[PDB]
This record gives sequence, C-alpha cells and structure tokens, in this order.
Amino acid sequence: GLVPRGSEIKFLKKEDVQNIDLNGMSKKERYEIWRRIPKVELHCHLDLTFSAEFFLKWARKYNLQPNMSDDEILDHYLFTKEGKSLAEFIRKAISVSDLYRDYDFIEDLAKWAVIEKYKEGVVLMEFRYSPTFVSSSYGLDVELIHKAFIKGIKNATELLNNKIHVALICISDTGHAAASIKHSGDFAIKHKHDFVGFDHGGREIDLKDHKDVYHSVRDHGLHLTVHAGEDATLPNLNTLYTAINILNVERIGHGIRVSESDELIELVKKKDILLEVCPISNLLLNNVKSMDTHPIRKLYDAGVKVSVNSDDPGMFLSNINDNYEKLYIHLNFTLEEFMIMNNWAFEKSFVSDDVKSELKALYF
Amino acid sequence: GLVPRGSEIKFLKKEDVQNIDLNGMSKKERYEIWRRIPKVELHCHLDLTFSAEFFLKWARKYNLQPNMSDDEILDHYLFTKEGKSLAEFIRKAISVSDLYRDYDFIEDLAKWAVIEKYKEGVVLMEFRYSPTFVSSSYGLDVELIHKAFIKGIKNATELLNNKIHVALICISDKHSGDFAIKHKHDFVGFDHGGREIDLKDHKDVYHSVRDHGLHLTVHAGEDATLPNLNTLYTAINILNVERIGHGIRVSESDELIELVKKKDILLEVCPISNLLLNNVKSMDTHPIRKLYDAGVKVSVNSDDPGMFLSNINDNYEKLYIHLNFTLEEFMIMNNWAFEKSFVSDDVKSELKALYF
Ligand SMILES: [Co+2]
Ligand SMILES: [Co+2]
Ligand SMILES: [Co+2]
Ligand SMILES: [Co+2]
Ligand SMILES: [Co+2]
Repeated sequence: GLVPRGSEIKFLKKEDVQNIDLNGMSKKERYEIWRRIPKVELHCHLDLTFSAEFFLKWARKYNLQPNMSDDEILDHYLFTKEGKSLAEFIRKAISVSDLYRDYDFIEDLAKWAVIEKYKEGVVLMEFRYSPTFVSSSYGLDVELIHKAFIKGIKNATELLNNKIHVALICISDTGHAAASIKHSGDFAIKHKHDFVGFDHGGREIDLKDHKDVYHSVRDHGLHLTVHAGEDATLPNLNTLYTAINILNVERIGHGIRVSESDELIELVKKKDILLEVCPISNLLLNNVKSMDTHPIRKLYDAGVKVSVNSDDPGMFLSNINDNYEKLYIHLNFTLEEFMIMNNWAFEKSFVSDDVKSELKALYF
Repeated sequence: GLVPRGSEIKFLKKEDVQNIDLNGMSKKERYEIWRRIPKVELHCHLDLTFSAEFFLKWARKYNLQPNMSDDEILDHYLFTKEGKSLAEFIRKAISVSDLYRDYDFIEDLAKWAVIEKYKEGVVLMEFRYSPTFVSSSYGLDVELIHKAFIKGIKNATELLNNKIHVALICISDKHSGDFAIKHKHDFVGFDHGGREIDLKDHKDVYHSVRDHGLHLTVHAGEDATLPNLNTLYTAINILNVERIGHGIRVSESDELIELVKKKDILLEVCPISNLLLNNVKSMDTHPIRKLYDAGVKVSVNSDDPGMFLSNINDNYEKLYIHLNFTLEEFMIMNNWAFEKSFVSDDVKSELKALYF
C-alpha cells in the first residue's frame, strides 16, 4: 500500500463538527474541510470522470492535437464554461468518446478516477458507466470494457489499502425499439455480481415502457435509480411521476424539478426516495438559472432527502468538493447540513449490508 | 472546360423513354439509364457529401487512423450498413465533423461534390449546408466557411462548361437566419434540420427569412419515433413552407395527404437515408409508393452521400428494384422537382431550353 501510515485523511467526527468555524476560513482552508467530510457519492459517470492532467496525458499519447496548447485541448473537448447548451455538452461528450481506443485507456481512466476520489476524501463511491457509450466509438468489446474498469478500480483500491470502497451502477442503452428495451438490462443482469444498481440517462424522455425491464432488473437483486426531473425544458413533470410510480426507483438522479410541485415533494418524502443532486452539472447545462436559485435549498428545507454529487468531473473539470464549495457560497449550506445529507447518502447507498456495517463503525 | 463535346451525357428526352426496356438490362446497364435522366436534386447536405476515395484522401492527409486499413476507416466514420440507429448516425456525423480543420478541406469537398453530381447526370443541384455544423468542431469562421464552399463549387462549375447549375440552401442554428439573410445573394432557400420537435418557435425567423426572398423548406415528417404528426401541421400551416424535407409520414394521414396537395407542396424524399436510419421498416415498404399513387408531389434525393456511400442514382436503383418505379414516373417526379426548384427564373429559362 502506497500512502504512508499517518497520512490518511483525518475524517470529521460528529464531535469535530461544532468546533469547526467555516466563516473564519480562507477558500483553501474551507476546501480542506470539504475534503475531511467522509463522503458517500452516489451520482458520478465514471466514463466521463478525469482530471485535466489525465486527459492531456492521453490526448498527447494518442497524438490528438499536436498543434494545440494544453489550454486549447481542454477548450476543444470539455465543457467548463457557463453560457452553453445541453446539445453542446452532448456533442463534446461524444467527441470525448474518441479516446476510448483500447483497454489500456479504460483501465487507466478507472485507476485515476478512484485515486482522485480517494484524494477528495470520498470513502464510498458509486460510479456509473454506460457499456454502449464506451464501446460505441471504436467498437470495443463490452465484456472486455467491463473487465478493464473492474481491473483499473481493483488495482487502485489495492494501492489505497481499501481506504475507499467503490461500487458500480450500469447505465442502460438508449434503444427505442420494444425488443431493445426488453434486452436493455441483459448486460447488468449478466454482471449482477459486479453491479449494485441500474440507471437510465441520455435524453430525458417517456420511460413508461421501461416498466417491465426496470422490474426484471430489480427481480435480479439490483437497485434502481433513474435520471428524471433534470431537464428544465420539458413542458410537464410526467417523467418524475413515471420514475416514482411506474419504475418504482429508490433514488432519482437530479430530481430537482420535484421542487416545483408540492404533490411531488410529498410523494418523494412518502416513498422515502432520495434525490441525487448535481449542483455544478445543473448550472452548466442551464437546468437552473444560477447557483443562487438552485432548488436544493428549497428541497432540503421542505424535508426531501437529497445528496451532493459531481456527475461528470471530466467534462466540467470539477470534482466533488467543488460542488460543496458552490453550495456553501451561494446557498449558505452549513457543515451540519452537509453531514446530514452525507448520512442519507450513506443510508441510501446501494452497497452490501456488510460494506455498510464496516463503514458505519468507522464514520457513521 | 475539360470534357469533350461528344463525351457530355446524352440525356433522355422526357416523352421518348417508352422504347427503353429496363427489365431486360443488367444492373450496370440500368445505372447508365439512371445517369441519363437530366436530374434536379433538391435535398442533399453538401457538408456530408463525399465519395469513399475523397474521404480516404483527407483521412490519410490528416493522419486520422494510421493503423487502420481503408475499409476500417470507412467502417469507423460512415454509416453505410443496415440495422443501425439514428443515434449512431448522429454520433458518426459528429465524428465526420472532426475533418473540418481548415478551409482547404471545405474547398476540396465542395469541388469534388459538384464533380460527382455532374458525373451522376445531375443538371440542377440544390446543396444545403449548416454553417453551425461545419464550424462546431474547430470553431472555423462561418464567413470563411461560406467563402470556401462558394469557391470550391465555382472551382468545379468553371471546369464543367455550364453543364451543371448549383444553388445553396442555408440550414439553421436565428444567428443562422441572420447569416442566411446576410448572404441572401448566395442562398436561394432556408432549412432547418436536426431535432424534429417543435419548429413552432421558428415561426418568426422563417417569416423573416421569407421576407428577404429566400424560399422555405423544412425537415418534417421524417422521424418515425414521433408520437404524432404535429411537426407536419406546423411546417405546413405555421411555417408555410414550399416544400418539406422527407415528409414521408404525410402517408399516415389522409388529411395531411390532401392538405399537402391543396397547398401544392412537394415532398423531398430520400429513400436510402430513410432506410438506413430506420425511418421506414424496409425499402419494399417505403411510403413514397403510396404517396406517389395518392397524387402527392414527391422527388428523389440522396440526403448524405458521404455518410451513406450512396449518391443519387443509387436511390433510383432502390426505387426501381423494390417499389416498381418506372422511367415514366421518374420523369414526372423530376419535372416536379424542376417546377419546385428555388433557383432563379434566369436559371430555369436556361434549363427549359434543354430538358424541361
Ligand atoms: Co472492506
Ligand atoms: Co448523470
Ligand atoms: Co448558366
Ligand atoms: Co429547432
Ligand atoms: Co436532410
């Protein structure tokens, strides 16, 4: 194991919380506090998780843009600036899938994604990836892609003395055909011993006809989440009703448009569903007007279970603690409230009771 | 110009094709018949129009895939195989947009696209391109994009001795409405592609562009996954377009069939496109037969020759094989396409003196 004994993060105890004075601190001092929260992260797409330095290493290795500067490369591929559309994010994400050229990239991606989460002070990390997104550009074999992610992750956890625990959620393909829908859980089910969860993302659409396949996947022991209530542009909140009542999910990725309906606020609380909130993602994809008006404040105060998440660190060049900082500055979130949401994330995690008992003894 | 007098295409005369027996022809022999139709092509995205050899030339020039064979490069980038998704098409079009790295590429693309249409026996070619799509990957200057497309077309028309007339349509972003308007001298029409949902909000820009004398077409009634046909009613009643790109879902409504007809609107049908993106279940079931038989004005188009490695005569061949199209019906559609072309009166007078 590579990290020296006394250099492991000094995670915050219930009993360190009140001694912390956040308002006395610099930005840098405050970031060390976000780091010391023993974080359970529920919503992060591993296939778009990277640092700037990882991305440039691979862009140079693949000789992608020999006449661009490092900054021009980041500008060219990524989505770090306010003012642009969801469409353009979609386009650059597809542009990024051009690096999925071989299994060495995939392994190294997983390895560094774990290392960076570990360094952020994440102790329990649910990563989700799409087998179809990863295989799409170079026609990589989904079995070998899955083995490469598991291998990258396992070898990083070995290096870190299991100081971080990692689990995997499978993102469904997006075929519209009845028979492709029927078979969209096949990969997740085949690999049920590696996945703890099943998800659906992409275009926010009518998922009523995913009823049967969501049920089939839960009948095989996998937990259910779904992206719904993200897309500001939709004319109604049907997708959210569908998530909760037809798909019967345990959690919703984003769910921020639940804030717009007292009925939905009440239903979520009733069904004890957690909302996997991705503040920076929401701002960058124009799903909120500003961070000042992000509805996580309203949802939290209304008694809805919500957690903090990063979504796509690579695309946004923003990892988990950056999301904490945003909530602090713009919405007056306190350490106390962060600790409360983290505990719900822990409770709503899809990992085994055994991984949970081990982490409860440590931090909760 | 470069082509000898006697090597120019001997085009079929409109009402003198009853002597031609297609059924006794080889495939190769039939292709020469399709070539000899003096074609008016209405719907083709210049920014996705290329041959395999053109693509390979630039693929190697730009060192895109040094460890791939030619066939692997074509499989990687292009969308020539049946039973793939519209999602994979979108993604491939984005991968092909990675070649828009400079203006030399765009010049050479537009030159060769014109030369190949001309070799196909296209006499009147309306090319459409999206300034936003072409500038999207490397942020090329849209003014310089437009200059490069105009110049490469002119590079080809100057070689070809007035044998092919080319015109441009602008495909939209309002900025692109503004762009179309600024370049109203170079564009004969305005279009909207991409996401078939609500063009109800494009109502005002469509009216604005119309005010500047650009003709109006729109992609609508293409997308099989749409839950209703409202995009068609919008295009017709709200945008008040002169023609509709694809429009094939017009076939699923007798009300739409009669409105299109009453409006004398033409449907720009793209057979191979529709099949490869699964907007029809098979060629042998493409709505163009029903539409044609219903009295609806329709024309034959290639859409995206480089994505599909299929140019205009390949589309004729499909229609002949699978949908019982005859040389007489091809001549009728072609004359409709001429009638519905957005080109000037001066250009039409010149072409009536030959073929129409
Ligand atoms: Co353990
Ligand atoms: Co997400
Ligand atoms: Co002339
Ligand atoms: Co639009
Ligand atoms: Co088109």
